[PDB]
Amino acid sequence: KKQVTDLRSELLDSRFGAKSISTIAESKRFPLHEMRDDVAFQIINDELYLDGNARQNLATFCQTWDDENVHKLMDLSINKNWIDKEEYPQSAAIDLRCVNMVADLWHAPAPKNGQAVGTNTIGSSEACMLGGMAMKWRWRKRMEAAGKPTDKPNLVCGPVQICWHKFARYWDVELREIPMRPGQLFMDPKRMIEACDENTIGVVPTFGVTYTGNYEFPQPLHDALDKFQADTGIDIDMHIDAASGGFLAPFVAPDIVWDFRLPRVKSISASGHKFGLAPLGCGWVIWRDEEALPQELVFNVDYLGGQIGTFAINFSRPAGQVIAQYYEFLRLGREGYTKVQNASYQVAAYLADEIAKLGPYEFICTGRPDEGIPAVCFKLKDGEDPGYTLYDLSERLRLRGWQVPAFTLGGEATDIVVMRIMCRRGFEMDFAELLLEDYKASLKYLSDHP
Amino acid sequence: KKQVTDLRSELLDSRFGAKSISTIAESKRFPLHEMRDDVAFQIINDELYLDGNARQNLATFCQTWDDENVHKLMDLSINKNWIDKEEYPQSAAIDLRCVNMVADLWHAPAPKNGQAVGTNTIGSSEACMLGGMAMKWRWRKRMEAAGKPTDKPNLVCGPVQICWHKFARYWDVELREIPMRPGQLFMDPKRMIEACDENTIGVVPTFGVTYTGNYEFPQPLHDALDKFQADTGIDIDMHIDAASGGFLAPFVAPDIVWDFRLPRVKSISASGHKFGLAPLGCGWVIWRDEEALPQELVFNVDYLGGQIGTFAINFSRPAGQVIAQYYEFLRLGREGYTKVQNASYQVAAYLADEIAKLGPYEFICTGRPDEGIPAVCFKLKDGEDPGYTLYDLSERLRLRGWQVPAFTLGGEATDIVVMRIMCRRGFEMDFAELLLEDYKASLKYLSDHP
Amino acid sequence: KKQVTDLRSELLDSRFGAKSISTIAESKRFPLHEMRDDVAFQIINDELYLDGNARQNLATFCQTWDDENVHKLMDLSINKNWIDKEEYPQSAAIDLRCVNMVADLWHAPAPKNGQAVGTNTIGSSEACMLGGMAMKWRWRKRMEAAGKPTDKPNLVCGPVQICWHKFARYWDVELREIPMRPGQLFMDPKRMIEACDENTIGVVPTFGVTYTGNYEFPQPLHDALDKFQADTGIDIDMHIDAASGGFLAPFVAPDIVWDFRLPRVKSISASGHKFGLAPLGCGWVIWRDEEALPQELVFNVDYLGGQIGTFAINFSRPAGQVIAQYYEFLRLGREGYTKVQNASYQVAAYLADEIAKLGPYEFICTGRPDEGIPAVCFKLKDGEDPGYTLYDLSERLRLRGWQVPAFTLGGEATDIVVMRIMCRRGFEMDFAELLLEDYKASLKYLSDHPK
Amino acid sequence: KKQVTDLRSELLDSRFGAKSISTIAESKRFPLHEMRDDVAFQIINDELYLDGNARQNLATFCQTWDDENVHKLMDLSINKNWIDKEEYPQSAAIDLRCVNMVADLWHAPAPKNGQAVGTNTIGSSEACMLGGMAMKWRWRKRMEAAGKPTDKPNLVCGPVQICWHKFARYWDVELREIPMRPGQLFMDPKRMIEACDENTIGVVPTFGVTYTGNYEFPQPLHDALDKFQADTGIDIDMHIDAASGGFLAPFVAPDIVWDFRLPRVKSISASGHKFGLAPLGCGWVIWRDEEALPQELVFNVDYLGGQIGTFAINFSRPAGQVIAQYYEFLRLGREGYTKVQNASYQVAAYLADEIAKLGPYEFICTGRPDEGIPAVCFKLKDGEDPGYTLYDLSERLRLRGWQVPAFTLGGEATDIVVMRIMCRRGFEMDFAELLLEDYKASLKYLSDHP
Ligand SMILES: *Cc1c(COP(=O)(O)O)cnc(C)c1O
Ligand SMILES: *Cc1c(COP(=O)(O)O)cnc(C)c1O
Ligand SMILES: *Cc1c(COP(=O)(O)O)cnc(C)c1O
Ligand SMILES: *Cc1c(COP(=O)(O)O)cnc(C)c1O
Ligand SMILES: [Br-]
Ligand SMILES: [Br-]
Ligand SMILES: [Br-]
Ligand SMILES: [Br-]
Ligand SMILES: [Br-]
Ligand SMILES: [Br-]
Ligand SMILES: [Br-]
Ligand SMILES: [Br-]
Ligand SMILES: [Br-]
Ligand SMILES: [Br-]
Ligand SMILES: [Br-]
Ligand SMILES: [Br-]
Ligand SMILES: [Br-]
Ligand SMILES: [Br-]
Ligand SMILES: [Br-]
Ligand SMILES: [Br-]
Repeated sequence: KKQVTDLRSELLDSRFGAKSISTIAESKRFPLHEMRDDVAFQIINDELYLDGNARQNLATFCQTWDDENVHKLMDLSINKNWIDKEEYPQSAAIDLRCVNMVADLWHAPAPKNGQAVGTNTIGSSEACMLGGMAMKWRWRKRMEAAGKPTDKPNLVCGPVQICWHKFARYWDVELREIPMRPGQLFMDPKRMIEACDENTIGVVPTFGVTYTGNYEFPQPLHDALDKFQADTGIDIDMHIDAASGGFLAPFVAPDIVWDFRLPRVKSISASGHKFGLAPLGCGWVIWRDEEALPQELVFNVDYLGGQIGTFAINFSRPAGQVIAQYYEFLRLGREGYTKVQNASYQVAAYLADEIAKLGPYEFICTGRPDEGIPAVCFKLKDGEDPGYTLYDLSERLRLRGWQVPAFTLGGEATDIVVMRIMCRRGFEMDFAELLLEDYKASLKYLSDHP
Repeated sequence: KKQVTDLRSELLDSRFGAKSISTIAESKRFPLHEMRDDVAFQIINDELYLDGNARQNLATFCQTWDDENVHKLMDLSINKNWIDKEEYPQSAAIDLRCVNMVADLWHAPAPKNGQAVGTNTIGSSEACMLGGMAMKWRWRKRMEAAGKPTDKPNLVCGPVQICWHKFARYWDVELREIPMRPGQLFMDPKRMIEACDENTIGVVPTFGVTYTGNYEFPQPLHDALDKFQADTGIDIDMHIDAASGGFLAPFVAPDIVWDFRLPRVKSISASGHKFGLAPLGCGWVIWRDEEALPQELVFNVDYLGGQIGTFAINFSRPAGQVIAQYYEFLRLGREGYTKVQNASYQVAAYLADEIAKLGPYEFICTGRPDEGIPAVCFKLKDGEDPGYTLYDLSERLRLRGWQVPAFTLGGEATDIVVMRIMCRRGFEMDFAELLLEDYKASLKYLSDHP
Repeated sequence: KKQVTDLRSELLDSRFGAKSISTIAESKRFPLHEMRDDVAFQIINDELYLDGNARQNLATFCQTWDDENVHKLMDLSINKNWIDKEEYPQSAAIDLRCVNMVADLWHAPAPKNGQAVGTNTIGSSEACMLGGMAMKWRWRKRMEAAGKPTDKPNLVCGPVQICWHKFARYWDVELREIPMRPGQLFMDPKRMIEACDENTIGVVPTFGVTYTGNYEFPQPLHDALDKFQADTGIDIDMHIDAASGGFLAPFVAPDIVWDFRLPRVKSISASGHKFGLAPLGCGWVIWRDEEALPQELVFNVDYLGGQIGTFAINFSRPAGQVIAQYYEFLRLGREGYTKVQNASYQVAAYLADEIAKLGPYEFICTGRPDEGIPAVCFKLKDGEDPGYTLYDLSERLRLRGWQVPAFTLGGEATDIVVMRIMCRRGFEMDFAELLLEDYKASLKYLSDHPK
Repeated sequence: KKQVTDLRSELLDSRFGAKSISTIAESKRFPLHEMRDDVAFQIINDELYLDGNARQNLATFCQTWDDENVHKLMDLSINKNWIDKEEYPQSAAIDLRCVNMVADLWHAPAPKNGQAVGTNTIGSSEACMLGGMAMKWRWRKRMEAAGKPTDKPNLVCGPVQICWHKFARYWDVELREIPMRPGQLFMDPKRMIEACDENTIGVVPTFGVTYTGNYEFPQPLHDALDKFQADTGIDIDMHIDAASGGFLAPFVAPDIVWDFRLPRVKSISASGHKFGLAPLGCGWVIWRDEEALPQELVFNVDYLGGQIGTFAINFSRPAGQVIAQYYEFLRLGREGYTKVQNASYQVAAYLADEIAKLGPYEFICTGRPDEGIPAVCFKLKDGEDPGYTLYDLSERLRLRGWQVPAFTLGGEATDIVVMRIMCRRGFEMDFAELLLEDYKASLKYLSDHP
């Protein structure tokens, strides 16, 4: 009989009075029975509060805010499968438009074909691996032609992001990473060349180093490679990892030569969901021409009576991000992006200037558009001790919900501890002022409590 | 004067009356100026109508519908980055619960420290490549131990999905694919063994073949491999590609032994956004134990005063799907999933029965839960000419917005043309009846027009 | 133990997991029990996907898009009964303001009572029948005065829309329809006169012919009728069927004299839900003065102390459309409408120009504001053969969701097959370009597959 | 120089601080310029408040409330054109399902080919005119056959609704309306017959008289017509005007024989937007068989290879209501409707009982389901005077927003003043109690102020 009583409650009982919400959520085995949808939702929604406030997350590089239209486009495309080119043809079409534009944006040679050579991706990581395989294949072919061994390929680069380490491991490539050293936290021409040989599949400059936020200018490295060929006959290509810079420089530092204007640059990759203003789940990779992308890596698909080529490690995935990306392009344009990016740099500059007045800080990065991304990276002046450590400050800030990372650099600077503040879209001046206030407040506390 | 008149219009002009919407959308170069967001949105929204109705797309296997709560959870997590374990800790937590849960659904051995060994992925593709590298590495190690060459690895499998071909290409592995042949459109024990040798990294059965919708039972293949070892001493492992079956059999055919109940199965993968009921952008891969996943492939990350391992090709990406998947698990449970899956099978069976009464057909798949996924896959009886070809029929149906594919099988059955109807969640009986009606209607037309 | 088991499911089951959605929808008898509202809704919502995409329906003349405000106004007025003038007084009031504004747009003589004479309708059809009865009654009275028989009334017109045929049938009037003939797909002065007599209740020019999209200019027909009276003493009135043109010309071709500027025009009708930008369910009909509308057809109703006359076939009905129409008027005004209408003509012109370069077509309408509505109408150049009929092409386009009709004209042109593309609000340039693309694509396929 | 200001203002000004809202709305000529959409909306929205509260409108018979789903279905179908059968096929399909269902509800002979004869309409009015022409045509044909004059047709009826008067006028038919008289406010058998002749096209009983809310039982009238034919050989048909009753009796008084169970009833009409629970803009008319509907009144249109007849005065119009009506049918069914209608009757009965205790009243309708619609209709007992008139009361109640009509009956009862309260869906008991309270309060005031 109670089954009826209990059943009436499953019905009328409120949400927090419901019996279904009186136990802890399952975490070990697949649940047995179904439950009130509202309770299940409520439970998960509430658990998520423990993630903290994304808008206050100053560690991430990825977008933490989206405009109303992107939200709608995403919900509208929650089921559009980016991979089924023939089934969702217009989405496929839009994707191609974006490839042209990004390629265009990066000064790629006008596609005489009428359609730039590139592809969308879940993020820069996939993009990089695509670019990676591209290089390994191009290299492999070249060596086989000159009848040389192709079993000891290596990749030369500076302080790259973890995904390159992953590439090297998964595709068995020796990663020759020029280490960071006091005074030079990046790959310089000299040390680069000293690492190149006939087995080098390419060099990967990082146009926007994660750890520091500074650009790794390709120009000088490009020259060095030109000379290197003149001296050894070894022709080395470049792949720019512009996850960050890719959607920054083009708008606020158009004179920095880092893209396809450089001959050795055969491919560029960037994260659309970082400064590209697209929602998480979007990356881009562009090749300078059909000759830069080995046909053996491309798998053709049926697209509108013809055949379009694909090259992606993933398969089925939402098309929402690409659609949104295209939206931001049409809605903002160069003008728009510039204004938005400036806003970020403006804030980064401000914080850098202000924070400098509150302690013995040596700034590694101060949001100068001609030097890198809208970031503020710094460490304690060597030797000097203010009473705290950057780790300490960080913690204090976390008490107000802020996530401002404090970490050690790598290579030959493992004893240098820096703090890095990222100024993404949606971290307006007024909001950043609050950060500053809590920063001053934190110092005061650390002072009164040695 | 003019600029002000123009501007006042840019301000009061209605959406369609405005000047910004009087030109074709940009598709070749990055836009120069910003424009009214409502126009930009409208343009894109409308272009998307050319994608067709996803609910009527009977070709895809991925979810084309999501409940109200998933929509909310997705919008709420539009900016949660699944990769930043330390920054969005609870999302990370929830993900782990999921793995546990999936591993449980597949009989994985009682996990160690309360946490099964697995990872979430963008889709089955990434999952499979993860499982792939796992095998190659396990094999490589083994061979090096016995001091044998590891430069000629091959993978044995039946009619796999394109991602495996991609795996083989990207990771340089010989793909030995047992071809489909009339009467046997899958990998049989005999032909499998004839393809295995000491260089075989593993066998990949496809628990839910795409082309036909039928299961490729691992049991028989497993026995064959047991014997094979007894005769050659060669121990071969399996990796089940359960993109489809993975979230079907467990609920409607629990007695089919295909998972971890089989000793040789070291890893299983499945598409969460297919029959897992998760929105696009979610896949799963589980390993039998810590010994099946080579530590060299794992990159530890900081997480809750300790180190957690991560294995993925991607990096930054939305955590929405994993959060949603967890939701569907708690809200539905075995009971729920069963009910939902049954609904699908019920429809597939209905269509298969009805369609049979309208033409000279030989069914390859008829929505039998004990044979495979909820799909209807048939062909014209060898030697019959009803007046039309399945291609013709597909096109007549598209006239009503339906997408019912007609294609040729591969291997030794390249001259066999089949039609395949997928019955996903959200293709209820009443809705399928309408397909049937249009089906009958199409036949009538094709009849009246020889 | 089973009813509770099954009940708990009714409660907890998923939408599609639910048992209620495991059967086909009822279609023969009134359902017996109630069911989960969400399921019932889901079922219907999904069936509707089979209607196709309205935005891609290039056959219809009626609005296929509405702004956010109209949507709200409609939702807000889902229960306001347009007929209960005394119960929903302000709606009634707003309605009247519209009649005044339409009458003003059409130059109707300025009313001295302050309120023009006209009424709102569900659509042009009802409007036309109201205008029809008006004429029959005016005629009937006139004849009875001159002591003549009133049992053989006829109506003269060109290629009218089906509703007129319906009028003729329902109200027993002989319909003398001047047939379309190659080179002249409309009613010309000469053939018109040859059909008029003392039994003719009136002539109905169609200011925006459906089949071709061209205007049927009243000016010349008006003159002809003036002469006709001078020679026979027979005074014939006109009723313009401006379902389309009514809300087009006034903004993009103000010089075309077709409205009340013409003396014989006693009444005009137009579809508000067509180019009037109102949501489906709105039409208008205006009379030039209180003398053009026979009081015997009017039913006065109590309205705020005084009296107000009601002339309409339908009784109860949504006031939403009227309210929305008024909104569009205030929000857009002449300026607004003009910009919107231009956008349409602009697209129609573009398509017409581009499609012409793809084959041996002879155009019947190129979207010129001075000739007709925003539409592109055409046929295959007489005696030509590119390897396909316009019907085939139509089909090829349906495969992309487009609905572009291909049909045969009537009268003496029954062997001429045309295709007609309608460019309504919400068929922006970028969107139309996609149509063009698919059009080129269709031709290519038809080419590679002669069979 | 001032313009640029007016513009900047028209851009930032709030809705009410804007200049566009400082003038009275245009009401004489078509506006010249466009204006801020928000202002235009606001203006109209606010004017509409002067309409009063529809939920409190107890004079109307039409729905004044709709469930959330109907609202969505209506918004979803704001652009579906009910007339374009070929262009919006499924809506057309749904429509037909309703026709069968209503026919089934009224006991029409089970259709011959799975489809009953009838059509949807904007409201009962159009439905009645369709039924009217039907009769005139049937009659006309009959007479022509027997070679008799067809220029003096008349229609016999009781206290019909205004639309019939309109029918008579527009289609030139003599309306013989048996007048209401004290003690008999409806058409009785005897006076009906005394009005019938060979020129009578039919008799129209009103199954739910507006003025009083009581049913006009067809049974007795039907018998009288049977006899009439036996004595004169004149066969007269009936057309029931069940605008109200049509969707009431079937559920709460199934034993009242008034529909197609009666042989002479060749057509029935009813307002779906009244007690059919459909939103305004929906009516129905059903014919007993293909022989009752003159093919000359039908016009055919191409629909799915075939064709279907369309009898309808209107043309283009929304399909939302029909779609909603179908929804209410499936969601409620007999069970549902019965529960909803009972709720209304229950309220009507309650008010009738309570109001009777407040003054010297004589009731004409007390919400009995076996006598008529859920309404309360009373007058002051003859020659009795409480100190007011039903007009005063009506007015006093209006002061609280209530619209409770007080009017005089017609015919030979023009000196009888009645008050009529309509109890539609959405006038629940608790709500009605408030009316009662204000009713008592009104009486008290009228008492203290002679
Ligand atoms: C952030 C970043 C990546 C990773 O890109 P995702 O979008 O996370 O896939 C790779 N390289 C660099 C230099 C980065 O900053
Ligand atoms: C659909 C499918 C895949 C690809 O799944 P994704 O989610 O797109 O990665 C892989 N394998 C099989 C057997 C499949 O059916
Ligand atoms: C569309 C049209 C009609 C029909 O009027 P509705 O508003 O659709 O009821 C009548 N006449 C003409 C000339 C039309 O174009
Ligand atoms: C309300 C009513 C009508 C009017 O029909 P509408 O649905 O209002 O168009 C006609 N007859 C009767 C008996 C009515 O009650
Ligand atoms: Br609560
Ligand atoms: Br609650
Ligand atoms: Br956001
Ligand atoms: Br340093
Ligand atoms: Br507009
Ligand atoms: Br707008
Ligand atoms: Br959805
Ligand atoms: Br076969
Ligand atoms: Br579900
Ligand atoms: Br649900
Ligand atoms: Br819309
Ligand atoms: Br012609
Ligand atoms: Br304000
Ligand atoms: Br405001
Ligand atoms: Br409501
Ligand atoms: Br009485």
